[PDB]
Amino acid sequence: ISLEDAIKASNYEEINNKVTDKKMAHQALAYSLGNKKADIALYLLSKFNFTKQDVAEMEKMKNNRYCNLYDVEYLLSKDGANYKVLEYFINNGLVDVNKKFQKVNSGDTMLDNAMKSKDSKMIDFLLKNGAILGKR
Repeated sequence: ISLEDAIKASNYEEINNKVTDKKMAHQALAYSLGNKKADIALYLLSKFNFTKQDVAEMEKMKNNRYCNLYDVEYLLSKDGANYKVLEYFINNGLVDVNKKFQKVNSGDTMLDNAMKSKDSKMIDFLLKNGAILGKR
């Protein structure tokens, strides 16, 4: 099965066979965010030590449609199903809360996504961590 198929199926034996280093964990985390598999995302974050450098590398990934179309910060914040992953990334300092999107909705921030979705818990979490809206 493909890596994305294993993630969609929560097939941990196949995920653990396939994801042996951080380069593959980048792909796996992007597919987990794109498919709203927060369980698998947090599993990967418990197995590999993600850093700011890893986020930078995810922004340049080959052949991953989610990181091709979207900023990592957009993936973290567009769907409330990924809130615990957003929490991890902000609490561990892996992303700038006010990064301006470059690949989609250029100039927006994570708080723009949270406000649009009217996700009260995400809005409050972001505001508590200094979030502002994108400028123009």
